[PDB]
Amino acid sequence: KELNDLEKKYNAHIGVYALDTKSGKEVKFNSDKRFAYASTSKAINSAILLEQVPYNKLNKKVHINKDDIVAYSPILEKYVGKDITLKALIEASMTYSDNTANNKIIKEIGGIKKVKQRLKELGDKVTNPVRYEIELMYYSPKSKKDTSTPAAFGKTLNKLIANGKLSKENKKFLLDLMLNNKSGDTLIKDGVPKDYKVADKSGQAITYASRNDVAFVYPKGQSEPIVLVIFTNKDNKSDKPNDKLISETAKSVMKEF
Repeated sequence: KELNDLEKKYNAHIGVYALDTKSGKEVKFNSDKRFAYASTSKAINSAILLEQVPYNKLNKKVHINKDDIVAYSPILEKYVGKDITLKALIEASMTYSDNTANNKIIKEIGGIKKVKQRLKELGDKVTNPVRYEIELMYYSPKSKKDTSTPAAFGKTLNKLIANGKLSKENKKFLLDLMLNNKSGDTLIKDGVPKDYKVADKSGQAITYASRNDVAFVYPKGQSEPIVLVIFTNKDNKSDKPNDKLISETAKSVMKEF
């Protein structure tokens, strides 16, 4: 299609950044406008932890207590007073979008301060992590808190995971979680050809129909992925998103490759 046309059809704003890591070809559409990234950052936090903990050491346990629990933690809520491995923390965060798992992961890394320091090292001066879950979901068009642009997020995802310092084991581990989560089926996965493998992490903020999906797409025949970042939102605080918007956006963008 045409992205301008899909904005018109859905009455929404679209931010797209796609990079074929094989050729270096990019497709950009509103690639420098800020959007709340929400749960798509669970992918970033998980990758950052994996850079500092070898696969064989993922059995390390951390203690979970009452004070760690935040809203929507379908897995972690059963671990109050118990210990959980770092491996299961990552699985909870990526597969179930568990919010306590994500906050614990951020703490393991050293806090928001440390995540922000790592992004600067990667050269990402845009992604602005400020709050923990679930507060980071309170998006305001007038605040830069917990936002990034499709270009900056996409480049950070590429340098961290696609072309980064993760071991094979860890990289396969994270990518498997993304290939197998059912939460992204109505998104990028719904719009690309069946030929393609989509490893994604979706997100949704509480305000302005902020609905996102980021993924590593594997065309049939290519071993290097196409990093695809789709961020969308609407004009009213209480608007609900239509997942079809991202499905259609993904189909359209995939035509460029």
